[PDB]
Amino acid sequence: KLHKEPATLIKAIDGDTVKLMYKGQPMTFRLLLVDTPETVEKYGPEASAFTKKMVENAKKIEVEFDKGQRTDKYGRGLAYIYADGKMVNEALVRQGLAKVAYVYKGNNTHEQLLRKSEAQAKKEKLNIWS
Repeated sequence: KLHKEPATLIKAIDGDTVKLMYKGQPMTFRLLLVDTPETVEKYGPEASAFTKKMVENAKKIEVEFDKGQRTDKYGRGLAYIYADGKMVNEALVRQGLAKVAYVYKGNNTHEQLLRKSEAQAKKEKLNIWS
């Protein structure tokens, strides 16, 4: 089973990338299973503002690595980020500011949860889906 770990926000980079102090070392995390528009694509600065706002306002940030590979080729940590118990990954998708990404190297624990949310956002024609 997965487990959450504390992290401290250092700097939010964009819709799907955040910089945190993980285990005393600063590190960039790439949010698992989400594809936000590049900051400029339509809805890119909105997804960035959202991610940024969600993490800067949180009293507690926690990271959760999946069962697959924990870093990508650029050295970015691959995880689910929690801001005061709320998973940022899911929050983005539910708000229609991100598409569910293809599973990477066995990291699929929350793909169903995210798929559901995305369906709902499509249904409500939210942002990316309007």
